Amino acid sequence: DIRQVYYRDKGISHAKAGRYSQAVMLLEQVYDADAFDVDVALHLGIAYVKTGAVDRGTELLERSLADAPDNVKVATVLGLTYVQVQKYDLAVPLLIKVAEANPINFNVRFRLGVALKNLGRFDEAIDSFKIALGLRPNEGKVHRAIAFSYEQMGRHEEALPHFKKANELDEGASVELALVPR
Repeated sequence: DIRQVYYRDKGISHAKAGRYSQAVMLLEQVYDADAFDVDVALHLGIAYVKTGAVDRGTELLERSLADAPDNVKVATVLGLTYVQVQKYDLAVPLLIKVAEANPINFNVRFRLGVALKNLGRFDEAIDSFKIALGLRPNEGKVHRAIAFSYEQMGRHEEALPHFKKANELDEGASVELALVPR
């Protein structure tokens, strides 16, 4: 058992550090679809995704979510991976739940917004981006993405201040802060 237990621990340790090739090498040796180990599948799944074995990765992740429906971390990376591969309709349901479940995860909220915007759900997108900007008011990329969503609905007045903020955030440092106490 001991060489197998070493490989599990070392493989997980590798997945956690970004040593994905090695994480695959070790954890393939110990993975078993027949007797589920959710730690092994999550980390091997991530590892497969990051080495370009995306279909095999997502499979492990889908199987892991099915088996532990409550695992926020599995849901998260599955959701985000589908956004990455432009499977937006799959991402959206996953990310909707994660965001409600982890309401300070800004990245999730932003990506949800991006997926919703790609699908042309301009209104829902705008809703998610506002929550996002409540979390991080000075993220230029949300201001830009929400301005584009508004613009597509013809809501130009609403877009404009966001277009301007995004541009000013690019240039850097906002001059008016010079007169705002901390």
